[PDB]
Amino acid sequence: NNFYSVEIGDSTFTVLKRYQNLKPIGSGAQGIVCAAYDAILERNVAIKKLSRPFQNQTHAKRAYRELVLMKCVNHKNIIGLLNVFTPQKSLEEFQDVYIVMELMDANLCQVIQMELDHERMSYLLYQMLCGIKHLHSAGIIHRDLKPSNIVVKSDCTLKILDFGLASFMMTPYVVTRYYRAPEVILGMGYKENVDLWSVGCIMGEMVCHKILFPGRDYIDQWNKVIEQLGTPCPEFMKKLQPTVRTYVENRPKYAGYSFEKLFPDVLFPADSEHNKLKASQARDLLSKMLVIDASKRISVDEALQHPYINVWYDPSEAEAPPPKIPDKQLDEREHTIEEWKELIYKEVMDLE
Ligand SMILES: CC(C)c1cc2c(-c3ccc(S(=O)(=O)NC4CCS(=O)(=O)CC4)cc3)ccnc2[nH]1
Repeated sequence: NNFYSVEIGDSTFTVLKRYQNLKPIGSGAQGIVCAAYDAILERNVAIKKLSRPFQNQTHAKRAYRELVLMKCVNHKNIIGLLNVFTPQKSLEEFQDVYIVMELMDANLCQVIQMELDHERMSYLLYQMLCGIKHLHSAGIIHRDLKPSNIVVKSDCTLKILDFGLASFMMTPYVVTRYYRAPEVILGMGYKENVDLWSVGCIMGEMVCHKILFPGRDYIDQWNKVIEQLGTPCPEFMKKLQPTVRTYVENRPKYAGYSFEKLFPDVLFPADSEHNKLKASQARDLLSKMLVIDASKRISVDEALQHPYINVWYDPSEAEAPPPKIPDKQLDEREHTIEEWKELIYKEVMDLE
């Protein structure tokens, strides 16, 4: 037989014999991930087990979307597919999906605990911006970027792990909402620069080493935002639904703090003239990302062209050919369990 089984915690991993020495590196509501050695490729890989992905609509849609996008996206700043398999030998018996991926060294939560020089900080931000733009070019807006779903290597290279939001679910896993934009928090429309809000929260956290807006729920989340940045102007208020508008206008009013006070020189390398100029430019970029009103917030391309970032600019990275997404209905599906099962199985086996 071409497979063997190993127990990983309370889970059983049944994998191809080419993959050896499995070790757990991560977990989530969607599945469980092990590092492993690929004896054929002669390199380390990551293996994600998806257990019965067709069990409900939220898991099924996410799994199907993940499979399709990994098969059609190929960019250095998005985690790359190496293999997919199932150990079950028929549609009738089909249960689990295994996705094999590039293995990276660490997540951004680990990097946030470190003091970063301007070269490394700006290069990480550049790469995030290239990954995001590439997704936007294919009509994919992430909306859920956070430190835990961004990974790095010791050479400062960076990859985004996931493709973002689509959703009730029975799960012990708690949802992190600290990086979500005001327009997502308040149920407004959104465009591409929704993702720039999240990059600003991440950047701010890299500088300060603390979560900017650590809200317990969406109501607390909003409070934390206005405390730091100030109550938005009347022009923004007028874009909200009446029921939301009454709520937002009724909160206590806050003046907010200047970006000089939010992010002072002591948080940046600021010894040499070189570092002093860079600190000033870093603060300017923050001031253009952490903007409540999306109509006044910076675009992804404006961010790529910013003085802090543009030293890295390369069109083969920042202007790559868009992904060819085959499924025109990739974000608007409703199916039965047996239908999702067959759709996913066909994708894993590569059938139509
Ligand atoms: C942490 C670091 C060592 C690392 C994680 C990782 C993954 C990885 C990919 C997906 C998952 S997951 O399917 O469990 N998704 C999680 C990510 C963390 S989260 O808080 O966003 C919940 C979903 C876990 C690890 C893939 C490749 N290299 C890696 N290096």
